[PDB]
Amino acid sequence: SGAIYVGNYRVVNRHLATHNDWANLVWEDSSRDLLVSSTTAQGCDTIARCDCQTGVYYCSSRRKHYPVSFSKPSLIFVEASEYYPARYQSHLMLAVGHSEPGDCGGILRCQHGVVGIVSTGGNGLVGFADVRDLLWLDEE
Ligand SMILES: [Zn+2]
Repeated sequence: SGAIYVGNYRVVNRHLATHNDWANLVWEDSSRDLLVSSTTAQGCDTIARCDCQTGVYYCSSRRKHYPVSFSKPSLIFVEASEYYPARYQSHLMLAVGHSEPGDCGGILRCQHGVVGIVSTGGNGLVGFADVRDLLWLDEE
């Protein structure tokens, strides 16, 4: 589990979104496994605005933050998981590392802020849903 809290936005994995998230929906995209809902309270996370390919992610299933290199956001074929069939997922970045279903929502961060959240895992790879192209999170 996990979210990003920026301004009056909450960013979560679409497959973990709550009723309150859908009841306060701003934007959602199945292909990216992302959903954004509106918040009453201001959040304090900063979204990275950059093309970094190195950062650190949180892996809840190891209680550890791991430094990783990660690929550029792309359309990646993902094997079936407990929460999606095998499919193409867009705006996804891969690293070599551990990721189980419960790790979804863990933050990937670089020097500029939050890059994205864990979304995929298996075959010794971790996949992160990028948020750096969602420039509207910074405003309004
Ligand atoms: Zn960066």
